Amino acid sequence: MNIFEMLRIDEGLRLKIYKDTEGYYTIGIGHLLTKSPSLNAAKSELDKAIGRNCNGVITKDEAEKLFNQDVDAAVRGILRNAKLKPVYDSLDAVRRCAAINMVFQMGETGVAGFTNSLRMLQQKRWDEAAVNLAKSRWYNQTPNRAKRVITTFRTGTWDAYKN
Ligand SMILES: CCCCc1cccs1
Repeated sequence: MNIFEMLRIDEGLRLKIYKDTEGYYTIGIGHLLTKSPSLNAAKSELDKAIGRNCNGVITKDEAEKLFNQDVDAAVRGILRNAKLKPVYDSLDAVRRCAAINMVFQMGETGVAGFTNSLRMLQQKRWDEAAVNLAKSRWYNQTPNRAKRVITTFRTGTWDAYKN
């Protein structure tokens, strides 16, 4: 397992515009298009992202390329962030995947309230971090996915994804 396989499991693959768990237009492997309620706005974002007139539909190759760009953007966002980078660099490779997963799902802004969780992770207080991570809108709104990510932080194994 690696970050691509992990997020492919968590996000699925859909080749036509769909709505994410928050109701926002999305495509591919969890690629957010827009928070606007306008499907036309989402279609414009899609065409800009792919470089052709897509009519709301992409190929698997295009979905996988967007996904690679999105994973890389999450990593670079962590590495450019003075609060996230030191914690990320303190983690082992499996837990770094859990970190990328959260930033992919919520962005840097969405993880801003996780200050106490970040401290517990940097301190390697895994059980305490797991308890703290679950006290979140994130966990309450997407509990099965959050449980998998939290188990990855708690154990440093892929057990939640193999199971
Ligand atoms: C709990 C904060 C979101 C995930 C992480 C980013 C960097 C280290 S952990």
